[PDB]
Formats: sequence, C-alpha cells, structure tokens
Amino acid sequence: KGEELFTGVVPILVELDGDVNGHKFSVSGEGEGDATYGKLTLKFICTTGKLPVPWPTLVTTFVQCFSRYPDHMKRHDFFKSAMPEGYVQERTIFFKDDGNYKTRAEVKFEGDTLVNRIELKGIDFKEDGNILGHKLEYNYNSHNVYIMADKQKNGIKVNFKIRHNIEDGSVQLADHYQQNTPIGDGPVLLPDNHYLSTQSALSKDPNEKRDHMVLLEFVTAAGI
Repeated sequence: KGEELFTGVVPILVELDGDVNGHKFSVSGEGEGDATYGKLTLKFICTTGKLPVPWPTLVTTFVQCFSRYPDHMKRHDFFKSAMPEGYVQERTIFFKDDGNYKTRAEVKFEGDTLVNRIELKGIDFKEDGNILGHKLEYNYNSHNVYIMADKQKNGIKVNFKIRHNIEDGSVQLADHYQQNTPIGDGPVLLPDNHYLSTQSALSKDPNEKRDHMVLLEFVTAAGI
C-alpha cells in the first residue's frame, strides 16, 4: 500500500559514501520523482571534490519505486509495495576485465522525502583502465532490467548488463547482480517476471562549478 505515497511529485535525497581502490569520495543528490510518468530528475554533487571514478558508472547505484507501472501491472510493483518502511538494495557490479563494485543501500521515506543512502566499495580496478583512466563517454544508453521474484528472501532478484560507451567507439560491460529486501516485516508484493524499460540523459549545469552530474530519467514496466 505504498502507491498512495507516489501519487504526486516526491522529493528525493541521495547520499553515497564510497571507496574505490583506496579512493574515498562522497556524493549528495537532490531531486524530484514523479512515478505517474516514471520520471526522475536529480543533480549530483561530489562533495569531497573530484569524482575518482566516472559519472556514468554511478547511475544504476544512484530508486525504482519511481518506475511507472501500467495499470494492468500494479500487482507486480514490489518497490512501491515496501513503501514507507522501505527496502534494502544490494549489488555486485562486475566491470568486464576490470574491477567490480559492491553496494548496499537503504531505500526509504524520511518524513515526506524519499531517501537513498548508499555505501559503496570498489576493488580490483586497473589504474590503466577505462574506469580509473576515465575513458568513458559522458552519456548513457537505454536498457532493460529483468525482474524475477525471490520468494525465499521474501524479495526480488534483478539481473542486467549495462554497456558504457568507450571514447574509441568501443564498449565497457557492466554486469549487475542485485537483491532487494523489505526493511519492514510488513507484506509486500512478489511479482511475476517482467522488466523495466529505462531511458537516461546525463547533462551539465554551466553555472555549476563543482564536480557534478545532472540526470533526467524515465522508467516504465513492461514485458507483461
């Protein structure tokens, strides 16, 4: 019964603390989310200074409860269903032939603000690599996210790959593995497999002098 929660535009707050190959950094993200349209709008700041890794790489990490679930599919909205209480999102993201990322985040409401708090741990990155070497283009493609229920952990398992465009026209693969679990002891909706169609556009704020990333994104469920 989290749907009444996402009836209008909801403020979003994003906080991440990370360490990549001994590279410590932090980001703060503020924005709005309008589930009715599967639309998200945020701005991220690298508070500790210059971001050690590349922006496009943090996107997946930086609130699926803002996805638009068509009417005929609401019974599958696990995300909104964990609402108010929230849920845990954990991930292992393997960058092909490079390091991998480990994440644990908590997705919940604090008052009337939607909060995503994350701790990220990065290891085995090559300094002479795409990531560390900053060789990714500042852009992003559309992707499908497959969702299947994890009846066991009373949650869901998600799989998907992201392709990051390399500056030489090449592509860097990012294999994502993710599990979600409700924070409460309340009931949630366990869905049948389906997927989320995600579009994203990264931009920059001219008048913004700090290290950041502006983000616009739309997400709609389908495959059902």
